[PDB]
Amino acid sequence: GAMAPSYRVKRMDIAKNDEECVVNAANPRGLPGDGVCKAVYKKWPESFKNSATPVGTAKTVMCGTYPVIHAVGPNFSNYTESEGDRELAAAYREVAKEVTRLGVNSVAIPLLSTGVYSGGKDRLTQSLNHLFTAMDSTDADVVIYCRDKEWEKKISEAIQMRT
Ligand SMILES: [Cl-]
Ligand SMILES: [Cl-]
Ligand SMILES: [Cl-]
Repeated sequence: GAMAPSYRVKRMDIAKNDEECVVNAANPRGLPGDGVCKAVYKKWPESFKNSATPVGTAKTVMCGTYPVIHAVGPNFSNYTESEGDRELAAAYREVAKEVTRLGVNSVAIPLLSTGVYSGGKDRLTQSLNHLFTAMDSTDADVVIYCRDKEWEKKISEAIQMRT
């Protein structure tokens, strides 16, 4: 575990993370995809061998010894708000299990279902609160990666508000 487990947020490409493993905002079919998923495919393409996994689940594949945790959030274009909310919470619970199993001291994580899978809605708070629900009982240092300047400020505020 980390000596004083923390949450942090950085505004940069999660492919450049400084953590012991990465969570991919994966599609169910293990395809290169778009956004975070394409950056992850360019950086760790070896991790997409047999990475396909259903919605609401996480599947880890090693790139050398570097673990890539493929977490499949729901696409809110296809799911009802209710069912999508349940699957988005479940994906993060499976990320917490994998992070624990791997014995890492740190993890780089994007906000699942907030980009192309958002169904055109702002899901920062929804996705971040499910991240916290899952990760709060883990002792890894969590570093959240985002690309938007206003999202960085809002994520930072939410982290600092609970300290
Ligand atoms: Cl960058
Ligand atoms: Cl997304
Ligand atoms: Cl963002």
